[PDB]
Amino acid sequence: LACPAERSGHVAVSDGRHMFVWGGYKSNFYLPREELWIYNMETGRWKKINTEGDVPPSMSGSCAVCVDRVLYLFGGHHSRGNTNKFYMLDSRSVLQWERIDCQGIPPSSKDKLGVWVYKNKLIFFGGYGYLPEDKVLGTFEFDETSFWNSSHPRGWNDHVHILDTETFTWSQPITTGKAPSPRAAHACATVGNRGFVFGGRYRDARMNDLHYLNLDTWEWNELIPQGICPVGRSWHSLTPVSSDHLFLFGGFTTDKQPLSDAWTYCISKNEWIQFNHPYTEKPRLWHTACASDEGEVIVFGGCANNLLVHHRAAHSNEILIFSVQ
Ligand SMILES: COCCOc1cccc2ccc(-c3nc(CC(=O)NCC(=O)O)cs3)cc12
Repeated sequence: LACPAERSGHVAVSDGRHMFVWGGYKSNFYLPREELWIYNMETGRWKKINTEGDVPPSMSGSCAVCVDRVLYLFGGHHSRGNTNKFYMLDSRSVLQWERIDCQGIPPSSKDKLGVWVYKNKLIFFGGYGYLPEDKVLGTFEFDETSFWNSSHPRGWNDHVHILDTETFTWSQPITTGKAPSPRAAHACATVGNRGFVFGGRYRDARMNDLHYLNLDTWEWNELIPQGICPVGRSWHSLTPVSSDHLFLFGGFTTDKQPLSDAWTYCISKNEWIQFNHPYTEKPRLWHTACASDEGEVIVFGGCANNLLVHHRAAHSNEILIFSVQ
């Protein structure tokens, strides 16, 4: 019974039955780049396989999706900085990574972003990284804390970029409405043609605002739920669990509190409902969450305390199972 090492900042994507886990870092360096960990949501068993081909660099903060058991990976932070390279791994059939020579203007090199999937489009939003190579659609805001501790300052963007998998070509939609502020470590979830985004870090706040981009018309909408809302946070997970509900777990507050609360957002009612679960002593940030075909949300990895104090950080290899349906 092999078991993967603890990590935060990894990626995890799922087909509803199997959950693929790649990358991340820990304390006590990056997790090995060639490994792909497969967790069976039914048997609860892990399996490690080695990948070949254009293996991506070891990274934290990468953004990944699974569409029809093809894995796509964008962005991240490796030993020499952020990237905007795009990879594909076909898991349908030893697995081979392919780095894609994309057409069009790619996003700026960045990590800690999110993605929506809608038909042939991968739609990426926000994140943290270098100044863009062009005045492209959207805004970018420097993080002044990066001016004095590195050789290349970095900041937050509110960019929306489309990767069209019919041609592997980058574009940007002309949107209407008020886009969210630039941010990183937000969480994105897709239901129907609505690409939701909750929270994230921007300047001196970790936020609790909720927006959605209509992925057909490209109109931004801010959602203002009535009643109690979850505390503002970054590094939380947000997962669709039905055509009407999003599941929220964990994260990190403005004043640096690890979180163990869970909520469901009822889309039809525009209302948050706090979710009762047995992991109140297991806060997690920079974990991943994947929904199963069996009505559960599978959380893996992440950190139980303030990961910014790297020498004390408590990175986890635990699986937390939330029974949402
Ligand atoms: C040496 O520095 C102190 C130790 O830093 C660190 C140690 C270990 C892991 C780290 C991961 C990320 C970051 C940073 N991310 C940002 C941009 C952002 O939006 N983050 C989300 C948020 O802040 O909620 C600015 S720094 C720092 C880390």
